[PDB]
Amino acid sequence: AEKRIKVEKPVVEMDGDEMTRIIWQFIKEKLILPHVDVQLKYFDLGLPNRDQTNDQVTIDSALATQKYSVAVKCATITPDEARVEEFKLKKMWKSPNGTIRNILGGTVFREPIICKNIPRLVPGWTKPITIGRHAHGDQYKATDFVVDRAGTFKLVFTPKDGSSAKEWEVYNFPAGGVGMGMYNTDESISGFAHSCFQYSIQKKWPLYLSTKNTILKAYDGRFKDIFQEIFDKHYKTDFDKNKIWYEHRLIDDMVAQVLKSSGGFVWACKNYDGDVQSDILAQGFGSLGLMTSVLVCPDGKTIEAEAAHGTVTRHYREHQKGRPTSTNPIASIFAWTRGLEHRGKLDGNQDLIRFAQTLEKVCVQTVESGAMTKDLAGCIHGLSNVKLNEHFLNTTDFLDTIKSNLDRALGKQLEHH
Amino acid sequence: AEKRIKVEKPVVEMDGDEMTRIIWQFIKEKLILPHVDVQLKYFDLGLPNRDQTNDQVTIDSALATQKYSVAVKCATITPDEARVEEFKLKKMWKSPNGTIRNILGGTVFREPIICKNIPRLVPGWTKPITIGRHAHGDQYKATDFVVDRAGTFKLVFTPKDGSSAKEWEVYNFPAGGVGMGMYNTDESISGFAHSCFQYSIQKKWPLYLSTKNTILKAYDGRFKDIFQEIFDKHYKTDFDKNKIWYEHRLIDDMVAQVLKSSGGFVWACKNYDGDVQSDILAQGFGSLGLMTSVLVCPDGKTIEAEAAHGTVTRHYREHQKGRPTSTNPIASIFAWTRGLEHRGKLDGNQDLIRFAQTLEKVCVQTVESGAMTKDLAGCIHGLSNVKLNEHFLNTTDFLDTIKSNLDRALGKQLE
Ligand SMILES: [Mg+2]
Ligand SMILES: [Mg+2]
Repeated sequence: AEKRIKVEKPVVEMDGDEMTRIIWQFIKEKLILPHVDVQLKYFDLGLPNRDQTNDQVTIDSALATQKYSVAVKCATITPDEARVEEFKLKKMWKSPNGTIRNILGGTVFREPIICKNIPRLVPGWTKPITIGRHAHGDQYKATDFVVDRAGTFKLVFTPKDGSSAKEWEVYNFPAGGVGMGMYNTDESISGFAHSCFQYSIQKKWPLYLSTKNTILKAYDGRFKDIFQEIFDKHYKTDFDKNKIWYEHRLIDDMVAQVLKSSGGFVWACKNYDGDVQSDILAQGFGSLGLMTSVLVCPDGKTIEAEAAHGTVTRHYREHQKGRPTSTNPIASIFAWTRGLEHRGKLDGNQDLIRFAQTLEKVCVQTVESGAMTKDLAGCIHGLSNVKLNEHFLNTTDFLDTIKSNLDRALGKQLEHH
Repeated sequence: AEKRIKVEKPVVEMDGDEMTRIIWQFIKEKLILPHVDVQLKYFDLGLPNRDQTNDQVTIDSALATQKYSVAVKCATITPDEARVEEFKLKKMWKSPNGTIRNILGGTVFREPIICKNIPRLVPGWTKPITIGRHAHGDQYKATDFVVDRAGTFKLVFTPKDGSSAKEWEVYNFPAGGVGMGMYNTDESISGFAHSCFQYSIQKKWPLYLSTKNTILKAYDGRFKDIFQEIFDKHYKTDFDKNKIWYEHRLIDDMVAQVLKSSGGFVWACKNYDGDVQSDILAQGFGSLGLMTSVLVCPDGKTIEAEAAHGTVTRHYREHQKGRPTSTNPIASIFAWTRGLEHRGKLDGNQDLIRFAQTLEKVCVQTVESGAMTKDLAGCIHGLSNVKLNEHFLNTTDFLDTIKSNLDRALGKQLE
């Protein structure tokens, strides 16, 4: 290609774990840095460094993302019991996404990456669906415990001004059990709502906020109340103007509608439902690998693009020994592209935005032309009916095909001006 | 059946609301009692009577279910803001299904009804899938509240044996917000697990418990642990004998893995997940109306077979104005059959069991042959390519067709 595109402001990079960390490197080397001059603020969120720093690098990386307004994040391991044994960890550390999302706040938007030849497990979904997952609070900022004896679990609220304290007896445990408490601010639900309406306007689509307000009257009612209050006060005229609507729905009614519908709408979820229902969407549209994830913070400027799927552990065992693999890198690629795309919007850099979009176009077209990794070929032909270099190809070979197609596609650009 | 089938012990009947209430008494009058002599213990759980009794009749029906060990429940209204204006209720009463499940406890087993002519929205699922929803606790017995000003929200556990009281600060509120707290006992999780393992063995299918124990390490971890403890102590040897397995899984891995698979397993969900994921299975397998729902208590004897779908109001307004409707009653019929089928198995009554099966086989065959309601027609032809008395029948007509086919099927049996 020509001279590299000069990016004025920096971009935070959060490095990942095991096999997603290796393809992360090959993406920077072959696709990003050859075409883009960018100042990269590095943070290693790999599990070894998190252990060494005591999960402090996770906090510092989030604070850096607040400062420079853009981050890109590779996939990381949230450690279980076996991982503490393997990595010799001093503590079973909490989810780094949880720590970051709590600090930044806002709304995780998730939508599928549409490859026209990839078959859908849900034939009904002709148009694409976007989830707006609430990034803060609920189960991901909870306080849970085990009860080993008889006792009285209660909630207590002590006002700051000094008026008398309120109390609620949750349960008198007769013997052993478990208990937990969670929360959410009005502020975070407001910023969550603003994000979902504004995205619903920009997309020219309707919005649906699912809750379970019939059971949790005070808690889930506050979601429905704040959404309806903001809709009718700010975006009522704009939805009517654009031939679209906002509605609430019951969560168990909603998941039936979605599976039955043709699609083509925004779907606002609470924190927990966003996690569960977005992995249904992804898999229904074709594959877990084909999905984006962009945490849009309430301030309007800040984002954290990231790899949707988890780390590929079994494929990492092969790369240690020096053997080939076939791991789909497209999620990691799109995390980079959406990071640069938003970097460009913030600075008015038109070349950077068009580069990002061109790379997204290429990744799709490459798969559409029958060049793909094993997991995507398994969607088409069946998982045990595919040969090496015939139906699918290796991970670095697939990246080399994208590298090649990117240069070709960038060749058709500028030459016609 | 010139003489009816006698039933030694009683059955509890919980009457419902609006349109299902109408088709409930249709089923009682012309489908059940003509062929079965069964002493029913009537409890009206309609919303007007629940207001009359301060939701006490709801409790009374549960205590009756404990005594006689079988219940059948029509669909009821969980009232919202709009219902308190309409019915002029004194208080916005809580869910009667919530109140009953809390008192009885156990595992709500939900599985689809397979009609071969109905298409599935998930082509992958060749074989059927049974969810085992946990009946008790979690969000359904939660204390939740709104926060109007700044303050410190904390939890407190005060041991009864006089040991040290523990406290956890949850959050220090700057502005307003919301907070809640919930619980679950170890005994509830045991009976839940046992019920799931016994059903998984009797089906000869593998079991999968799903949790989010990476995040809620203590709470969801307790489920993972108790299931695994009970498996290895009691059931591992019988699972191995029938070529089946138990496995834990992460919830967001499970929902992907289920949709990808071709079914044929038992899926043990927690209380909240079972509510949501059962509607995905139902809708995906064909339609919300083609779903059974049987609460199976920890003791093994007691059950409560309920109507899965809600009491759809759209159609009830047409009925009140004289016009015909097209609601699917098959759910409500299966509530009866599964009640009677269990009533028969408890008492050793082979005739009652055969009858219950015959009616289920009739409901399926009736749809498979061609006769069906509007919503089941819409699954095949689409919702706006359907003709009244061509592609579908009325609610009244459909029930008379089932009554006819039941009588002819029963009339063929005696030979
Ligand atoms: Mg996930
Ligand atoms: Mg439900």
